[PDB]
Amino acid sequence: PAIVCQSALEAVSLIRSGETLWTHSMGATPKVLLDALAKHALTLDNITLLQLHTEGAESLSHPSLLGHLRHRCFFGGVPTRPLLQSGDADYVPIFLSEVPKLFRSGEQKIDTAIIQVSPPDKHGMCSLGISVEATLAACQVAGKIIAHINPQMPRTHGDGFIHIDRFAAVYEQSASLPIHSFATGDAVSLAIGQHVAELVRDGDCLQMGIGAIPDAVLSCLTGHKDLGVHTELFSDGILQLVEKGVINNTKKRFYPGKLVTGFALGSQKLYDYVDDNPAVIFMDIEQVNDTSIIRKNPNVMAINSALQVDLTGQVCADSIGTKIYSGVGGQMDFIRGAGLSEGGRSVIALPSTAAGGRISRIASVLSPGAGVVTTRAHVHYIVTEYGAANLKGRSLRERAQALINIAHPDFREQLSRDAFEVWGLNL
Amino acid sequence: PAIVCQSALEAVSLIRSGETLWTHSMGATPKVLLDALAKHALTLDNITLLQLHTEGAESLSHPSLLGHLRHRCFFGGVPTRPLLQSGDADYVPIFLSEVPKLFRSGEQKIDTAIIQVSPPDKHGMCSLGISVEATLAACQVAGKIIAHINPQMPRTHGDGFIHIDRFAAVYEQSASLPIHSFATGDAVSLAIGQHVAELVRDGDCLQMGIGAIPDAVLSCLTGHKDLGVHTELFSDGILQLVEKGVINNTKKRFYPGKLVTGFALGSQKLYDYVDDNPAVIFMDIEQVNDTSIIRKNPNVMAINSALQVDLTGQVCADSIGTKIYSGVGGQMDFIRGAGLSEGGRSVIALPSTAAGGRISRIASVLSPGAGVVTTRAHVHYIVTEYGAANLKGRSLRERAQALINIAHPDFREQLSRDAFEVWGLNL
Ligand SMILES: *SCCNC(=O)CCNC(=O)[C@H](O)C(C)(C)COP(=O)(O)OP(=O)(O)OC[C@H]1O[C@@H](n2cnc3c(N)ncnc32)[C@H](O)[C@@H]1OP(=O)(O)O
Ligand SMILES: *SCCNC(=O)CCNC(=O)[C@H](O)C(C)(C)COP(=O)(O)OP(=O)(O)OC[C@H]1O[C@@H](n2cnc3c(N)ncnc32)[C@H](O)[C@@H]1OP(=O)(O)O
Repeated sequence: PAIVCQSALEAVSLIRSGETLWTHSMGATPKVLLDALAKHALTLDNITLLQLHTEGAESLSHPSLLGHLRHRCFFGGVPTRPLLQSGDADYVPIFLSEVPKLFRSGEQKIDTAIIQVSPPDKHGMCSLGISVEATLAACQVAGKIIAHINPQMPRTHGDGFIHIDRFAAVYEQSASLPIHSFATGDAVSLAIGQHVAELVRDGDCLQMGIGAIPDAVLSCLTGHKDLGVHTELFSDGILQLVEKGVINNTKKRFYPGKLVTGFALGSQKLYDYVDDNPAVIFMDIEQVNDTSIIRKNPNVMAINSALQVDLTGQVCADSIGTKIYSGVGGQMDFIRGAGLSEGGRSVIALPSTAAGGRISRIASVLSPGAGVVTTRAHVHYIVTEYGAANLKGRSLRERAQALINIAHPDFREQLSRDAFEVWGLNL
Repeated sequence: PAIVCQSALEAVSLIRSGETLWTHSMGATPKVLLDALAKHALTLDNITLLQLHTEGAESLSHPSLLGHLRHRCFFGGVPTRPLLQSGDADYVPIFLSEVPKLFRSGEQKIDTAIIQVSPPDKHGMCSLGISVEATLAACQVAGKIIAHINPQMPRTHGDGFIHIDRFAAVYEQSASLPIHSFATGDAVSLAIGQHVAELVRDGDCLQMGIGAIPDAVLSCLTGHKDLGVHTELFSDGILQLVEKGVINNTKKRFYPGKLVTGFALGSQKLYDYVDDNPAVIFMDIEQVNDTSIIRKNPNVMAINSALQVDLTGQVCADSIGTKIYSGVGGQMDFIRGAGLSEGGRSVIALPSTAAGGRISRIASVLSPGAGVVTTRAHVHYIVTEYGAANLKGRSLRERAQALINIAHPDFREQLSRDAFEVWGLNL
């Protein structure tokens, strides 16, 4: 009983004022529909849009939407950062795995979910494609669903399936999926990649993010074997190790033989690989990012990044001071699960500096109001282009000492000073 | 094959220089043995003593031990704070549940464990008594064990049992157990107790700490029923609700009908109640403080405290700035498990002020270097003598607004100002 709209605007029309909306996130962001909402919303007001990291939705961040629509972010992105920092949008800190629960528990109502799916099959089944994340949970509690049928959306295996009769409206058109290739090789990335690579043992169950660092790391694993994959997301980097036989998920205990993630992002080759591939399972973040599940696999290797780290090991990765940059996500859950896993190891990899090399990512103390995503007690390894530091079980003076050893040499002196002047530690 | 020493000094004598020692913590701190070590250690050197919160061991913090023994704290206490702040002792941040793993994984070696147990029974079995915590794990990997047999130590049920042949030395004498009655009723405590009490539903599975706040809360639960108990520790407060029938552990799924904790601390009546009591189970912190286990019980109610909270919800509870006050402990694991539990709720209860009322516990931003124990994403409820604030799913401006509403009115104006000047939020 879904209405087959002839235009995106016709589909978005059902949205009424004051409604709380949810949008498919990541590579699945319904750009086609969100652009139509960029106009339709002009006639509405009090529209709240819940979301995670979004791609190609900068049309909804145009000043003309101020007063009609407001973004409510569980994770910031390129089109929302300026709005968050300018106080025009709202940032709600929350573990990614907790998002599905917030919806299902009814704590956060959702009037309508905007999503992008693959065309319905003989059974009328569609797929959430490259992004299952928390949209599946949103579609469960959503008052109504507005779907955009895109023949380009791959039919991913796992929990991304949903029946077309659960849709109030439907608009079909082939559109491009954001390939996202903003990454780029670098001298520092290679260095960090090499260091991390030495911590990776054969049969390890990987978990990583996107970027130069992750890629550099993956490029140094072409010699390992029987590696597994249980991550929040994956890109082309992984695809290459799979075709090399390096990855086979043979040593995992939870869904062995198959790759598991909450979503994917990368080139068309990747989307082609995950498309209707029995070996790739896109699972609901409430599970994939559940420490209780992650710990089930032995030798988990969790590799994440950060924005700022203090001489004590407190990790900040969702913001720079009081200005929100991204979000909590799920690096913490993976870092803990990694510690609970048999022989598991975690690693926080980041460049020793930033802003061109004038700012040290390893500061003596976190900037006033810095959002702590991962705490002292959580941290295991921290790597930089200058080496690795193991803080597990190490005291404050031991941690500070090891950290300043991987910090850029242009800041060693300062860091060492504040080690005693600020923390009162004598190395 | 244990050696029956005739004096505490004779037992401690086996300890040799350069050894890494572990001591029973909390109410089980082997004062009798530790006082003998206060002297014997004078002839040794390079002695490291790993520990948690200790009681009555201030003799080991005497300047005369500097150079011979050094404290390595996983959690600070009264006799160690001055040493930590003065850089004479070491503080190792770590989740309490992770301590057993650090020992078992062999990451942290232990040459000898000093412990206090109940006399051996017909089967030669002794009990770790009121403190199981991580000592059980320490006794597992310890090179040798030096036990103090105390007829006053209650024979607790659970995992505190150990055979006397696992001891290298043994000294027996009846000694007093620290009753710990430092708590004291207050106007603010009562207020906070009342507010928290309203969040507690019947059949809730409680988890709390010691102090005026917890007691005030317990005194307001004399009207509830079918309450359960799965906590890090408990005191006289709980004992009173048990004899009132209010607590019966009938609604728990993990060890129903029985009280569960890692340790106990309170008057002789309490130690008398737990003594050989089938209904009270002292379990290993690796389990009791395991979020994977805590979440198994529905309607978990986790009530903890804090030292400083920022307008965003970041919780600091192990220190004041860069000076370590206590430790990470296990409030985070309980707060998360509480969120994962069906209908579970957590609450961070603390006085709106401190230092006589000149310092606001709710600061616009955490003090430079403040140890974050519980993060933004973790927090659910925060209560003060002025009410409660729900941050779950709330944005930064919503959180700041709610927080300043329970902050002492003498700081509302300042807090509200920095809400825009520091965080750039407009309420
Ligand atoms: S499902 C997976 C989602 N994520 C998680 O679960 C955990 C959260 N992680 C993240 O958001 C990203 O992994 C972080 C920690 C941001 C690292 O990612 P990026 O690699 O994409 O970001 P950059 O390091 O390249 O930084 C972007 C800009 O900000 C500046 N900058 C970095 N660090 C600092 C510090 N400490 N102080 C001031 N500025 C800092 C850089 O200049 C950088 O510049 P651009 O021009 O924007 O590229
Ligand atoms: S196994 C369970 C143990 N705990 C955990 O797992 C979690 C960690 N928490 C704790 O150890 C305690 O719950 C904390 C958070 C310390 C609160 O406990 P206390 O109630 O015992 O401590 P007080 O609140 O009474 O504080 C002690 C002294 O320090 C001053 N003070 C408190 N807060 C501040 C701030 N924000 N700024 C400056 N000073 C502050 C008080 O004046 C207080 O005075 P005393 O005379 O020492 O009592």
